[PDB]
Amino acid sequence: DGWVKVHPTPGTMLFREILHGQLGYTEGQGVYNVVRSSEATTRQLQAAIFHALLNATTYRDLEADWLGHVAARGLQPQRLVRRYRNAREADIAGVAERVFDTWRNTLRTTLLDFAHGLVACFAPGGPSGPSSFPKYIDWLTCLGLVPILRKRQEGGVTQGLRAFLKQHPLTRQLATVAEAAERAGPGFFELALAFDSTRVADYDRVYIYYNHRRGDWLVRDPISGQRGECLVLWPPLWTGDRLVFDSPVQRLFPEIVACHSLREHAHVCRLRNTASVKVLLGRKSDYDIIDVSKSMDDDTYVANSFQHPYIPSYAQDLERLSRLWEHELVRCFKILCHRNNQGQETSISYSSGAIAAFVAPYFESVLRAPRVGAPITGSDVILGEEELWDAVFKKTRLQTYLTDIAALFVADVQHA
Amino acid sequence: DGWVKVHPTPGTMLFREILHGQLGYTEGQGVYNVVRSSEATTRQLQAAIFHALLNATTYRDLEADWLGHVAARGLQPQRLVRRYRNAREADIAGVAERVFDTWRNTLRTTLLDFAHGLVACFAPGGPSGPSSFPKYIDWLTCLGLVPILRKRQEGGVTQGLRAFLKQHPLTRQLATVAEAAERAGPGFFELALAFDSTRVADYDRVYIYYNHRRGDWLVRDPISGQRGECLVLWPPLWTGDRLVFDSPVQRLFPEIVACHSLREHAHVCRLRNTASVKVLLGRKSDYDIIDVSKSMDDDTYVANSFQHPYIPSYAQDLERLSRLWEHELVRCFKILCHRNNQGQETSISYSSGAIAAFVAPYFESVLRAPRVGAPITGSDVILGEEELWDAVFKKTRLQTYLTDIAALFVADVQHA
Repeated sequence: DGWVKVHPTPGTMLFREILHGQLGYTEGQGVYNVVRSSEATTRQLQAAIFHALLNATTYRDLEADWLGHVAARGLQPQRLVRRYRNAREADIAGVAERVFDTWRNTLRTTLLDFAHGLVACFAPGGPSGPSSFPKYIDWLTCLGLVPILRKRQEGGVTQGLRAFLKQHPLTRQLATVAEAAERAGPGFFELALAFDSTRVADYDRVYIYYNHRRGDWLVRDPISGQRGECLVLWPPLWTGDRLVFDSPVQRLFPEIVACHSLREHAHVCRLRNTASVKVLLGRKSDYDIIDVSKSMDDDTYVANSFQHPYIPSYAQDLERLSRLWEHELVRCFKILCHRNNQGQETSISYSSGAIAAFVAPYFESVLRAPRVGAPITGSDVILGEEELWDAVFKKTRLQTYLTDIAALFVADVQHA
Repeated sequence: DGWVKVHPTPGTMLFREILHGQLGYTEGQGVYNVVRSSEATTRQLQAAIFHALLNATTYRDLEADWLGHVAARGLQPQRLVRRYRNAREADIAGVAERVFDTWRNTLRTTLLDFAHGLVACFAPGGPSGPSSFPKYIDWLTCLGLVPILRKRQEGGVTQGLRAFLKQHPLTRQLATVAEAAERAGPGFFELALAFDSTRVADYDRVYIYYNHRRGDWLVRDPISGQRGECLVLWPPLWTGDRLVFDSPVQRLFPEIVACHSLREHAHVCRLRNTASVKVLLGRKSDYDIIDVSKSMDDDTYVANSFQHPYIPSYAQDLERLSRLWEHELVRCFKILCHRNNQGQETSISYSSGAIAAFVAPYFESVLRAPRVGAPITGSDVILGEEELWDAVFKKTRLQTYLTDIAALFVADVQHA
């Protein structure tokens, strides 16, 4: 009653089998490997965790901890000045500055270690299993749809968070860490639940139905009978006894099939030329291959015979198709390429627009995660863990608090 | 009963034999040699060991040992100042600074020697035996699966640690090293047990079964009957009576098969042309090769005969396939190429993304190591042993402690 079949149709299977090179392969198609990588989402997770943890810091407890360290060394301004007993302000100021710098560096190292401890919990979940990103990307590449399944339940990631958090020594050892961690904890739990609940259907189990008369989707997993939900990102076009998607594979499809057919014909012609001598027989009027045509003739004579061993040439088409694949993917997925003075393709990366367009819908719709803050710039995908942590640290609240406390402490020591 | 046989089928054996050049070889495939090397894993392990050992250092015992050395020389500030009795503050400060610098250099060399001694215990097991990395990598390259077998037992690496550590003189000689080593000891024992426990199955002995309806794996070693556990990194696709993997060899498979068949045909055509002169006989009405067609003639006359000595050419196909192999391997494993002003391939290395993508899952799932800290940057693969130790030493706790001690000692000795 107005329903049609979309996904389990043979053409849909042929699209993915094209994605594995089941007819032809080219240098251009190899670029797709970069598009599927999970690097951007892991960078985004790291950035979000760093923001959440570092933003929770506070001034009062940090000042209390610094003053407590000074008390532990017993090096407050009065005692130090009374001990040194000289008017060389530069030396005393430098001593205080170096003490504070040592404390600053150790605090930074502690916070970095804890933040890395948090990150490890989520990283394995993202690329494989529930919410696997590469499956999402190849779903988009093949069809533009992305079936999804949802159930609320505690699972691996929540257990990992619970195991890691509840007994971490840093929480006991520092009040700053204790407060920041207890504040950011609930958000981490909700993000873990978000990673836990959702799954992206498998390309070889799910069923998808479409009813043109309304324009709504029914998606089901036959094995468990579990109804799902469909996310459409590039909507299709219905033209009667048809459904035409607008995915990159659909645009490229009519070309690669023609190229493959040309290659197969050229292969068939080559086998024909194996025999070097060919002989043609005829009927009387009343490494070698024989063409016996005498059985067709009757009251008929042979008048002419032509030979022309044609062999189609197809390298030009393969070159054209390789460059077509490369340009299509690069422009469709907003990839950015880096190059040397003349040397090409030093590296391949995700542009800022690419991450905004693809990673953002992933987190927001597919996972329904609570918050990710401001997205990272396209340049930060190239950085490492240390560089990203340093970048997040440098331009946020904790640095300003530390600098203010340092300036105040130096002024107080030299004024006391 | 819903089960399937996956690996021991002839297809996977054909893939593995493709790796050993059993049908053709090319310049591009030689790039694969870099992908198997164990440099990244060894560098990561060295960095992890250095972090574990060096991080345990504490300031209080540094102060204790420094004062112990000062007392051993008898060079206390008061005594030295009383010895010189002159107001050239710069000279005395320089003397004290040089003494402290000598102590720092000796301590650094001692710690480096101990750290190198500790690292050696693990290195031989990494490339061969349990947890062998190259077998992991070529498992991934062929299929995307990595069958793994486990059984907890103490073995070679734990015995090596126990033999190396328990009689080292540095423990007696220095309290700092003694406490740092004993504190880091349990982590090293855990890591060594992890090294000893796991094995990666051999490509020519294991069995792998797949059940599409469930979506779960069963792997078993037939010799010992020992059941295993299967890790999947790039999941395959089931098309009803066929399993299609998504490993690089699967994508490249049809192309190289076609090229090999072309080469075989070109070889066959070459032999045919060896005879320069050819003769063609016929039946009358009423270094040399002879074509006897007399038998088939019957009330028949010969009409025409054509010769066309064709010889297929395959050089362009080999060039294309070489470049295809090179690009596929470079882009799939995220390898990085260094180049001169115009010259190419000064050296080939592992990119940071490649390390994160391949080395990290190895340690996490395959080896289940406790902790490795933040992963090393791609540049640190190029560094040597000395350079890596120096780099990790520079930006960590011990350097800050030493610098603060130096500043305090200089100020106190000049002010005394």
